[PDB]
Amino acid sequence: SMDFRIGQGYDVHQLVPGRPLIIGGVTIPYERGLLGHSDADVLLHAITDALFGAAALGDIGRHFSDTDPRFKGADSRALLRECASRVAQAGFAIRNVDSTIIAQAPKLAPHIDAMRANIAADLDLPLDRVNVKAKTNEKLGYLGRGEGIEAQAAALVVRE
Amino acid sequence: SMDFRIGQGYDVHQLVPGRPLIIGGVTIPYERGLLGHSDADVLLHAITDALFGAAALGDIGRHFSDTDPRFKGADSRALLRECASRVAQAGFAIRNVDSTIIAQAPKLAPHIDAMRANIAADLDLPLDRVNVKAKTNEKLGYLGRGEGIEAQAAALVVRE
Amino acid sequence: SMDFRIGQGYDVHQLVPGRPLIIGGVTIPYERGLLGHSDADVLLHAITDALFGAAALGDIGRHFSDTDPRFKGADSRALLRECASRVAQAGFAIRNVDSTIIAQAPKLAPHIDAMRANIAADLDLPLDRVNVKAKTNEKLGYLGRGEGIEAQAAALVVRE
Ligand SMILES: CC(C)NC(=O)Nc1nnc(S(N)(=O)=O)s1
Ligand SMILES: CC(C)NC(=O)Nc1nnc(S(N)(=O)=O)s1
Ligand SMILES: CC(C)NC(=O)Nc1nnc(S(N)(=O)=O)s1
Ligand SMILES: [Zn+2]
Ligand SMILES: [Zn+2]
Ligand SMILES: [Zn+2]
Repeated sequence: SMDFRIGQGYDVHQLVPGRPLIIGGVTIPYERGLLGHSDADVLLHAITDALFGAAALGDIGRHFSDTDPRFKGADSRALLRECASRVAQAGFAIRNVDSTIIAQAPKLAPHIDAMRANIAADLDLPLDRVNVKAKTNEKLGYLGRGEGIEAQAAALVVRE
Repeated sequence: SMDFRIGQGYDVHQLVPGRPLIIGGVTIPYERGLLGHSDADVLLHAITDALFGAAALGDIGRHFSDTDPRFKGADSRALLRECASRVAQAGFAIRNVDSTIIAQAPKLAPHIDAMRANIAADLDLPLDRVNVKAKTNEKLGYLGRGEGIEAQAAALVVRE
Repeated sequence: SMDFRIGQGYDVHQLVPGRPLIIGGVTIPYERGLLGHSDADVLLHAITDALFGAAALGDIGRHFSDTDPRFKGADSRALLRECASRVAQAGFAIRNVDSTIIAQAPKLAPHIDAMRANIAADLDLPLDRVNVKAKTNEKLGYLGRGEGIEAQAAALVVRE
């Protein structure tokens, strides 16, 4: 009941024209979107990595081919749910998730609660155990220039 | 007694002429200082965000910046104290904080213990539950060119 | 048995021709290697810092100076083992480590189990409490251009 473990995750994707902008499962109106083989949901990927890492199950690349042509455009919420299923199968219950999105644009405040609800649904958690934070990079670097979006995540689990 | 939660925080600010350099509440001699509407204490901001995240209370931007009369002109220590108040209000106790400052200059080593003492006082924690680390970015990127200073933080809390 | 603490770590080193590439104690064939005073093992440095952080013992630069004769010529595994000894003597047992390497190249997945094996040995941990993840920076910034490699780490300990 006290075999706790922590995990941490990081991800970044380029912002490009002609792609949907999907963050935290939310399709956000914007002239650009994130580039990747999947739907490129940088927030869900970072959380997925934190969960695999807390369970010592490797990482998102190990579990989900980023090159399989059948999976082009994959829904990263389906990947997050399969991650959670494998973490559970390994014997772990999720206690909480925290995360940060770093972007110059668009404004993410109107979308954060929806992201939180998506993640909570996918992890079978109440809202009070999931947190999504959003901020800019204060004009510095490629994030300041709006060339990509970063996400960070932390997860606490317990082996039952 | 076992409802633990983790949070993670990140912040960065530009280094600019004509501002005092204040990190972890410590005024450090230096020809530049951090830019922000606040006093731009990047370390206290990262710790603040980690604490809000561990309590699933959102983030520093949702708590502090509507030109709220109580917080205009507030320094980052007052805001850290208020964050800790709101964490307690939600029924959480803080168990520990860890953090890293990334800066090419100036030398922060002589100031680390004063930062730790300031954070401990603001969070009503013993010293042995607060840690601050500092390193350079090996001359890489905007941190490496001395254009900004980054802070990272992790916090463990428990819902009593 | 319930005095849990969390720590976090970060490191980066430049990647240029002329030095071997050593990560997690593994020598990896590559046309470039990491620059630093010791062996520049960016992954072990980040994990070392997360462990000192969780124990609130400061950081790797305060424990292992480049000037101290005791550690002249010590490689990063020797430093990691001494870190673990100090964490133990401060009264903490390590519960788990998670980490991420960010590099555009080479492919690190073939070397992950070797890194995990080295880390678990140095920390006297079962293999299923040590995790290493690896991903690219999607061609963004100095990491995306192959000009350096970053590592992030998270550690959970408990005071015994
Ligand atoms: C296309 C889907 C099924 N597979 C997928 O998305 N795999 C990934 N592997 N690493 C990633 S990362 N580095 O962007 O978090 S996403
Ligand atoms: C001036 C005070 C009252 N308000 C304030 O400091 N608000 C912030 N919002 N985000 C921040 S961050 N992203 O630089 O940590 S600081
Ligand atoms: C040369 C050995 C004995 N000492 C050593 O390597 N100390 C460090 N201090 N900071 C580091 S960092 N910033 O690259 O993680 S490594
Ligand atoms: Zn991704
Ligand atoms: Zn800030
Ligand atoms: Zn290093």
